[PDB]
Amino acid sequence: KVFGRCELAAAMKRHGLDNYRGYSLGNWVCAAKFESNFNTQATNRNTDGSTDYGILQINSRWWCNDGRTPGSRNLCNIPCSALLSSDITASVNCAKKIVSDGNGMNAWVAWRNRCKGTDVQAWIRGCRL
Ligand code: NA
Repeated sequence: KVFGRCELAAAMKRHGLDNYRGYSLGNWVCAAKFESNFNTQATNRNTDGSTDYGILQINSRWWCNDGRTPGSRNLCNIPCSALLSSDITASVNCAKKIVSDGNGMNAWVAWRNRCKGTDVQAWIRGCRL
């Protein structure tokens, strides 16, 4: 399931992301756009033994358990399966932890390299949330 941009924006806002730890809603929609093109089923399996999962491409080396990633670390305390739902509950809850347990949204390579320093509110203005 791909989300439409404004549908996702509304869902993210209704899960508390608009201005979360200083990141306006547009940051999160932009991150999703460039991490996964809004695809809840996106998966990127890596040579280090980790995999990036779901709409925010959260990486299994640190944040979720998929039963096979070296170190078996799970800082969001979720199965990586929960990051592949059209239910964004786990992706949102885990993203909040990531931003609190580190150097903010720099955890997301696509945010850092595509969304940072831009007018990220462009991604949500037309939704009028
Ligand atoms: Na893991």
